[PDB]
Amino acid sequence: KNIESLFDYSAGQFEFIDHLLTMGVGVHFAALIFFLVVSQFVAPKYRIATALSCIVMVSAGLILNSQAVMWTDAYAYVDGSYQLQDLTFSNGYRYVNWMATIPCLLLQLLIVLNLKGKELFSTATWLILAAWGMIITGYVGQLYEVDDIAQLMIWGAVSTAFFVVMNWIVGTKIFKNRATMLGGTDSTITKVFWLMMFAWTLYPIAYLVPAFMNNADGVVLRQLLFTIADISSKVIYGLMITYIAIQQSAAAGYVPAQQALGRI
Ligand SMILES: *C/C=C(C)/C=C/C=C(C)/C=C/C1=C(C)CCCC1(C)C
Ligand SMILES: CCCCCCCC/C=C\CCCCCCCC(=O)O
Ligand SMILES: [Cl-]
Ligand SMILES: [Cl-]
Repeated sequence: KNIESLFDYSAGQFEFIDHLLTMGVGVHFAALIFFLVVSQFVAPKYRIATALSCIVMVSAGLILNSQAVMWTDAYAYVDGSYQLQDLTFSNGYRYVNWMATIPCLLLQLLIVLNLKGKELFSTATWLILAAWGMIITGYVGQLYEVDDIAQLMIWGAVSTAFFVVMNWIVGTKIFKNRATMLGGTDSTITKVFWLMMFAWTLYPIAYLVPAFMNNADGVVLRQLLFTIADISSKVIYGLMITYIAIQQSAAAGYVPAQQALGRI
């Protein structure tokens, strides 16, 4: 049901996608160790924001690892090209993983925005419901990326509605709570918003690839887009969230944070 299954791949195409996914694994697990060691410099009220980046690194890292092994399982070099065998490859498992990872990305944002208690719980609940609506309708949509492009488009429009409303909640909370933020991170959090708008928008672009480039090179392009998007939305994002967490920790008087920033 996925366009990947439609084509044979050149050694070049096949190896590049393998390398993309493998590099993706390496980057996320390398970052995991960074987030782990810096977590001790985060104040208690923000420390979970950095823990969530650890959780996202392993979750994303595992899905990329799974995709890479699925990729090599599904194809074998036969008569001069990589051809589909008995096992299958699908991006559908990425969608399932987003059900977990996207709530984590959203929660660590709410934490460094200094949201608490009732507002935190209510905002998280609405954000996660919006995200799940987006992910589920998008998942259904890509089931038709071969059989019914029109259906892919309509489910994609519905998904985009959830996406836009989710982003509006995000932007509203960010620009409203920006003033509460310490250590100059009121400025930093603005860049985080735009990083999110940019990186997360790469995913619906990848989703539309079967509509504007239905060939083996389109398959490569989609994995390339996912790689840019994953690294930007999880790793670079997590680094900014953790920076913001440490800076606010220091400004709030957390001594290990102050000491850590002092060494650099
Ligand atoms: C780390 C993974 C992330 C941040 C994934 C984000 C995914 C999206 C923003 C997905 C968006 C979609 C649309 C807005 C329309 C097409 C269907 C989706 C689900 C790909
Ligand atoms: C934050 C950005 C992260 C970027 C991650 C991607 C790094 C590698 C990117 C690709 C370089 C272009 C490779 C050339 C493609 C050759 C075409 C092919 O062989 O199929
Ligand atoms: Cl604290
Ligand atoms: Cl993920």
